[PDB]
Amino acid sequence: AFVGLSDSEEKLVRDAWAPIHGDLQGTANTVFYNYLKKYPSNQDKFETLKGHPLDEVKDTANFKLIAGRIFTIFDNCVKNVGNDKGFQKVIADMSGPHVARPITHGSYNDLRGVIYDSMHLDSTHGAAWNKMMDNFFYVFYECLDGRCSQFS
Ligand code: HEM
Ligand SMILES: [Cl-]
Ligand SMILES: [Cl-]
Ligand SMILES: [Cl-]
Ligand SMILES: [Cl-]
Ligand SMILES: [Cl-]
Repeated sequence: AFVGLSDSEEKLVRDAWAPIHGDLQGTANTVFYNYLKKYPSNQDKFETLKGHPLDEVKDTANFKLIAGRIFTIFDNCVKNVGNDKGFQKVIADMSGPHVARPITHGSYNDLRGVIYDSMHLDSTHGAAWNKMMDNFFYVFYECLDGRCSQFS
């Protein structure tokens, strides 16, 4: 279920994200690369990347666009962390493009974990971050299951 964050938890999330917020595209490029490398089945899901070596596509425009758009969504979720409707809306809007797609929960969760590992958070900040991401996934998966308009 969706579980709101306190004012203090919101602050924790914003602080946890600040290093990424301040280097958003550069972090996105690295994290997205590490994700595709560690979990090689996922590159094929990206039609613009499909059929080429990872190391061939990593410094291309299409690759950086994809990495950037994932991170832009999380940056906006963080923006909206103190507004559950606003937060849900960011997710609602990005969910439609995924609904029809053959992407497993495993794949999305593997990406969440690459992000987590990259942030090297202490347990206090990690707890708050995971509250947010649990909300993120709750909303996203409700929307993938065709129960998106409950957030409207
Ligand atoms: C969970 C965090 C994710 C976020 C924030 C996110 C965000 C986005 C955004 C903003 C778009 C652009 C809308 C469009 O042009 O279609 C998009 C499209 C898409 N995403 Fe995601 N995404 C996530 C996870 C994933 C994962 C894990 C995969 C594949 C393993 C994936 C595969 C795709 C594909 C195939 C498209 C369609 C456009 C395209 O062909 O690339 N997404 N995503
Ligand atoms: Cl894999
Ligand atoms: Cl490869
Ligand atoms: Cl994506
Ligand atoms: Cl607000
Ligand atoms: Cl920390």
